[PDB]
Amino acid sequence: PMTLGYWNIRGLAHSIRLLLEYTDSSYEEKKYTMGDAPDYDRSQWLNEKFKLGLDFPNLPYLIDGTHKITQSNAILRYIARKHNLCGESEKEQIREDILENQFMDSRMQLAKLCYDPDFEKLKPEYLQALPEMLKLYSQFLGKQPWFLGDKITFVDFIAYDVLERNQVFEPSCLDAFPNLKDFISRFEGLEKISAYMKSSRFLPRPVFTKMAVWGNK
Amino acid sequence: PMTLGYWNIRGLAHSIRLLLEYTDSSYEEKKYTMGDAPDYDRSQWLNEKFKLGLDFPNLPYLIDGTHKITQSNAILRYIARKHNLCGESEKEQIREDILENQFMDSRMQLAKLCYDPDFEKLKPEYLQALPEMLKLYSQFLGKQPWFLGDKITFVDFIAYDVLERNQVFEPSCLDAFPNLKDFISRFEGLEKISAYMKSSRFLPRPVFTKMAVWGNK
Ligand SMILES: N[C@@H](CCC(=O)N[C@@H](CSSC[C@H](NC(=O)CC[C@H](N)C(=O)O)C(=O)NCC(=O)O)C(=O)NCC(=O)O)C(=O)O
Ligand SMILES: N[C@@H](CCC(=O)N[C@@H](CSSC[C@H](NC(=O)CC[C@H](N)C(=O)O)C(=O)NCC(=O)O)C(=O)NCC(=O)O)C(=O)O
Repeated sequence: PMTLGYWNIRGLAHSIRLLLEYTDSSYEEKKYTMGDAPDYDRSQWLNEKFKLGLDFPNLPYLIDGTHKITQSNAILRYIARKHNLCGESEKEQIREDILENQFMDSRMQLAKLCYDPDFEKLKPEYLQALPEMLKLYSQFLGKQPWFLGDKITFVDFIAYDVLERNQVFEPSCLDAFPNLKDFISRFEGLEKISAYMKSSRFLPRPVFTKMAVWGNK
Repeated sequence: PMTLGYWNIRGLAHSIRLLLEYTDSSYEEKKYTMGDAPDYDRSQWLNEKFKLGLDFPNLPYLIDGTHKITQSNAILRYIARKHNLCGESEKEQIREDILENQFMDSRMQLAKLCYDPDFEKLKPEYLQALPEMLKLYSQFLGKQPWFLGDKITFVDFIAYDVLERNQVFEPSCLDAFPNLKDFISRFEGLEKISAYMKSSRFLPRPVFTKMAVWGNK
């Protein structure tokens, strides 16, 4: 009944699919397929972009009855509130807002690099900064199981996605940060997550679109 | 007592300053000055970036007692919650999330264009896509005085900033969308807003940093 639309890519829908599975949401998925170079045909999307009742037609989108949602973060927040997977105290909401935005910034830095035709020249640059970036997240998590404390929340589904895809970009990057390694194990070990990661539905790759220099397959 | 730190620029702090003034917040500003070309010295910032108690050192930042916050959206949400300027119903929260994100996307599109050395070559396309963007926000707002309905909320502060800077980018852009024009006048006519816009604290220019090809002054 619920419908998640997005490319046949991990990208921005990863955290979402994971949240939908963790919350036991009843949903199905509409996967749009982009053609290959040099056109990268998007007609499969464009042909019904403005025919879905979306206020701001975009990918990913979530259609839950009367609620038609765009913007990944908004889609996550919607499902999160629906299952009380949100920060409660003021301190938890602050950390929740800071993280939601920080991780998106980090997500975009990697995407920017990977889509750039000068990926090879720019990559060293990114690798140099990775330890510093990871360290801030590591310090923030500290001895806590989840980014907001004792309860798992939606930022954890985001945290997971960007931290893990960095692990696949540079496998050794998390070695110096035990807690982030444990975060990833802790998350993948969750009952509903583990089961889903074994199913056919699980789509960890490709990370990006066919337009990427890295992660395109 | 409350401290807002940012560049001596409009940029991301515009909506924040406007929201602090509207809520009658007791605050002072820490303005960092960037040097000019070709090095664009940022030492004024770098010299204390890691000495402020910030978890993820960044600009803008808000220091409110024990609360040290980064990420413009998070600072806005923080102030908004403190004065009940948030969406209440589920429908309003969804619209609030979608807009916060949609406006940020539009904000970055303009920034990307304005900092790119190929500004003149790229401007034309941006101008060609601007009506479509504006139209979506127009339709969404409809006959409502504010973006979420009857009550003014923080996304309106975001909305104002990005729609307005576009008006300064392309004066006639809002002409075909009366409701957006009225929204700007409506917001600028707000008692606390109007008074602040007449004071010395008002900083509508420069839109961007010295590094921009447009709005650098
Ligand atoms: N803010 C929105 C972004 C939505 C968006 O941009 N959607 C794209 C697909 S994301 S797929 C493309 C995206 N690309 C990038 O992040 C790189 C873009 C940069 N500007 C560059 O080209 O260098 C990506 O890979 N993202 C995944 C990730 O980083 O996790 C789309 O096709 N939208 C409908 C339309 O445009 O018609 C959200 O969070 O939902
Ligand atoms: N997501 C963060 C962004 C914070 C940020 O990037 N801050 C900058 C200043 S923004 S000032 C720079 C930003 N530049 C851009 O948006 C253009 C970026 C492009 N990639 C390019 O450089 O060509 C801008 O003008 N933004 C304003 C707007 O669009 O309204 C900084 O100096 N941070 C501390 C540090 O980096 O050490 C937030 O919302 O707070």
